[PDB]
Amino acid sequence: DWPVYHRIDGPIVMIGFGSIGRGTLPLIERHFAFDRSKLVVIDPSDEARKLAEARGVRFIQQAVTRDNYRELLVPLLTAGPGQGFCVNLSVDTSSLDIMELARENGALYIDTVVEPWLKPEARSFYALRETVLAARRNKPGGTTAVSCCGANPGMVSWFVKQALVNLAADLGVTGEEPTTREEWARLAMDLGVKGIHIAERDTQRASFPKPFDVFVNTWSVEGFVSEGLQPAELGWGTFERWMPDNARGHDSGCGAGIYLLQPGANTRVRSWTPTAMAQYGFLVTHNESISIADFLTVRDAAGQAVYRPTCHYAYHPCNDAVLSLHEMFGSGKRQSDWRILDETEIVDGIDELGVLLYGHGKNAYWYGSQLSIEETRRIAPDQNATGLQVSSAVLAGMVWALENPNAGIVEADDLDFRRCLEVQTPYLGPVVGVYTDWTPLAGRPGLFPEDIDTSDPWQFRNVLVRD
Amino acid sequence: TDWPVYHRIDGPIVMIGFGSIGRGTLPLIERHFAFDRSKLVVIDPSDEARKLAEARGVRFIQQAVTRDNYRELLVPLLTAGPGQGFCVNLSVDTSSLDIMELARENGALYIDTVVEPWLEARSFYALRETVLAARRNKPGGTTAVSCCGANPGMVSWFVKQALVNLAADLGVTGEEPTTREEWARLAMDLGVKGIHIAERDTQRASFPKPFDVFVNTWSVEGFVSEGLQPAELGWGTFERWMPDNARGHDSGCGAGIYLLQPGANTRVRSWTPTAMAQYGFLVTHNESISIADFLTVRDAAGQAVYRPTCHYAYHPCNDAVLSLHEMFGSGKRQSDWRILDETEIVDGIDELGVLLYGHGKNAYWYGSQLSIEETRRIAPDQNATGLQVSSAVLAGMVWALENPNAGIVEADDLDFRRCLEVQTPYLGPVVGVYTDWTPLAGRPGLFPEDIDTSDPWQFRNVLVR
Ligand SMILES: NC(=O)c1ccc[n+]([C@@H]2O[C@H](COP(=O)([O-])OP(=O)(O)OC[C@H]3O[C@@H](n4cnc5c(N)ncnc54)[C@H](O)[C@@H]3O)[C@@H](O)[C@H]2O)c1
Ligand SMILES: NC(=O)c1ccc[n+]([C@@H]2O[C@H](COP(=O)([O-])OP(=O)(O)OC[C@H]3O[C@@H](n4cnc5c(N)ncnc54)[C@H](O)[C@@H]3O)[C@@H](O)[C@H]2O)c1
Repeated sequence: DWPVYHRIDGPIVMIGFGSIGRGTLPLIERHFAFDRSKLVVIDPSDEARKLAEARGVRFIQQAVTRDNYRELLVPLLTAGPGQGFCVNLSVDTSSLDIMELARENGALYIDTVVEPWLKPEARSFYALRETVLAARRNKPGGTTAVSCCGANPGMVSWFVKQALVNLAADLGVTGEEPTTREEWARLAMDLGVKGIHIAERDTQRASFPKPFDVFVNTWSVEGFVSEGLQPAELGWGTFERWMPDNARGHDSGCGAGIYLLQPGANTRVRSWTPTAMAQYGFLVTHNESISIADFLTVRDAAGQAVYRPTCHYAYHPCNDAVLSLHEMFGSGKRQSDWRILDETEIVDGIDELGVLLYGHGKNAYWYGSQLSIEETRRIAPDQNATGLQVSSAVLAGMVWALENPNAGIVEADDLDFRRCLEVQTPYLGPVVGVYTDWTPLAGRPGLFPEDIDTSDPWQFRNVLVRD
Repeated sequence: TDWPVYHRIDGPIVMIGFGSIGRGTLPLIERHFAFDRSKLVVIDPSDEARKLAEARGVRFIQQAVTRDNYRELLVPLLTAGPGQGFCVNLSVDTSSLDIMELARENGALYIDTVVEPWLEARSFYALRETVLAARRNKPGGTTAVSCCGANPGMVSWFVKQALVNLAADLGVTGEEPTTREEWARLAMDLGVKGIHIAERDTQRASFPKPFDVFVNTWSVEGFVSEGLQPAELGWGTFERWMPDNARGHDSGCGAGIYLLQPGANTRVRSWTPTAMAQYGFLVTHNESISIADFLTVRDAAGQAVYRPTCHYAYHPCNDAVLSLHEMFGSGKRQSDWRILDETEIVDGIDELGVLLYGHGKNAYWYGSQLSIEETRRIAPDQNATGLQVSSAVLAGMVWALENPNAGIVEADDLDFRRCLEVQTPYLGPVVGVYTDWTPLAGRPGLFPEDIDTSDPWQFRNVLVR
């Protein structure tokens, strides 16, 4: 008795049918009523074609490009009878161009990342996010288009809101539950949240040993590698007193971010999750690092920022992905082959994904999901635990967009977090909040001299591994 | 067609330590030397070791050798007679130097695979200097072989064989050095700027990596101990840059520096034939100093005018790479550890060789590609890592029996051709391979880097920063 939330009265166009598309389609078929013959999947690959053929859904085997996207998508988006829904789960395509095409033709839109069509300041996820904010300022309101609504970016934005609420109660901080951005930002400031890690540990383990010269991951290899080779990026908090010599800022935009002139997936930070305890994460650039820091910014009269939390990814991927990164960076080039772990090839593990709020009176608080592969297989087909946290987030954003179809261009930080979590929670396994006394200065200084800041344990000076 | 018996041992054989290396060495000692079986006795404090020794039918004393008991224990055991005994030290937590000097005082031959203290001045440079000082204070005497495992040990022989091969491959004939100075000049004359001990262990386990367990193919305690020490290397005369946290030594042979950071968290760019380009870890090792020292050329005023860089570039097995990521990421040793047994290894090799670079053919790798499959067919109770070590101990023991009045010697002092003659049946494919790879391959990339394009093998380019 799965809930059928709404009818979709027009076409459903899924761009891309990889690990996430394969996990999202069965949720779309499960939770929405629609004209089955109006669903169409667009993907250039033959692996995708035969999978889509098995489910008997329309398949167009093409790569969407700058040259063909208009003539290819417009007739599909406007086929009626009612409002269609564009579900973009691809690599190598312009999120912004397809988003704007969907809007000007009255189709709803959702994606999980801002990327361009197939100089570090440009190409950064900060600049790409800025193109979306600019589009929203150019065409306020209108048809809803949800930008970056997967597990992270996406779900973690809702975890941050629930975490702040939990910290307010546990810290005896009194007041209404915020309902505006300005009020959320001030609540973060009042609780004394210096920064936030997106703190993730994937423990899914494969049934086969790691093959030589093969990159292995639990989701897009092409996407992860592309993101990991880009400069490390973070939302930059007002409490930070030090940045590295190779750090750089942005001349325009919301002003919430810096980047480092080194690749994110070869940049380690000291972080913590409940199952891993103290661990290394990689500082891989991500939309929510900027969007969450921007969302929680408090400005004064003259528009200057007086409070902003640090925010960045601290990603420990699966063991095979750690080995794949060691191999790739040590060889100096991409492996000649890659594979994504299928649920049939995973013997055990979880995708532990949450937000670690630190700097407040209880030191540090981690809130998020501990979804296991065994739980995943029980409640959803064709995906591993990583995929289901992403695919269920897309499902939640689609429900929200159907109930709020004229909200304009919106980020995950703009959605009603309680409604989105109500949709997603049946697919998240244990969702828990845990306090810890761990700090980045645990056990330090040790035998060797280090350039640490002992006045404040959570300074980025102390978090960043400086090899 | 049967195994060669190289020598009779006419006195007690005392094996100190029965971990992964001792377990692999005991069957080779039994196989290749003649002696009354009751002359051999193993000393180790571990219950696990005791049960295995019982199953192999050897005498076993369950005791830790310490500063307080080693004289009471080892002197009676090593002098039981009727002739000269052999102390085979394959332990952790014991003083190599103190046991070595005790064996020599009592006329027993000695061999070990590392210089360790009893459970600047704790560096492998300084530990090596105490052995050199012992040799100066007592020249001659009964042979004691220091640091004769796979690395340090065998790799010193590979360096010699590689220098001769480089000369031959250039058309230089009649190049057979006999003295230390002649070996150093050969390296200088061929233009060898440096040497990596370049290793890639591809042995894979039949079980996934357990959380909060350190996994390795040889000593976990020994590997973590070394890996947490400052990175150390022999420092070449061609080097024009060193990190800000590098430090030298006020005394000793002068061949070394160290970095104020743990070696097992220090990455260097390197290369092996099976790995191609890879990261290695710059773990401190005796041979990094001893080989650079051995190959040093001095002017009349006694200052070094030529010396090669030399250091470890170790890519351990996949589970050990994960184990180091976990250990350094948590800031503490895992609650448990295990060494992979040959029955737990599904496939792989231990590719261990020397990478000589800077000469006219850019880079030359020489060494062993021993597989776990071959290991099982030719020697019991060990994986491929263990067999490279145990067979090197075998070779050093043969040399010591054949040269019993040579005093304290390093692997660099032994007859390398004789030692490789004994060891090679256990090394699988032993190959030399040239490559055009350099540390500047593919660089600069997208990001600014402080590199030296005039000299791609500078440590400035090798060290990952
Ligand atoms: N926000 C999050 O939490 C999150 C999580 C995982 C993935 N993602 C993103 O979602 C996307 C999908 O990831 P995945 O694991 O499914 O990747 P994947 O590599 O498994 O699949 C990508 C698919 O896109 C297809 N494709 C390539 N070029 C195309 C084009 N020009 N037009 C249409 N399709 C094309 C490929 O054939 C492939 O089937 C990626 O962009 C990734 O960055 C976001
Ligand atoms: N040169 C090389 O190539 C090379 C290679 C591998 C190992 N090693 C060295 O060889 C030694 C043994 O390696 P391993 O893999 O067998 O290690 P291991 O950790 O498997 O075994 C060490 C053994 O020493 C025993 N021991 C501990 N304290 C003792 C004491 N006080 N007296 C006697 N025995 C004691 C332990 O019970 C254990 O059985 C280490 O010192 C290691 O660094 C050298």
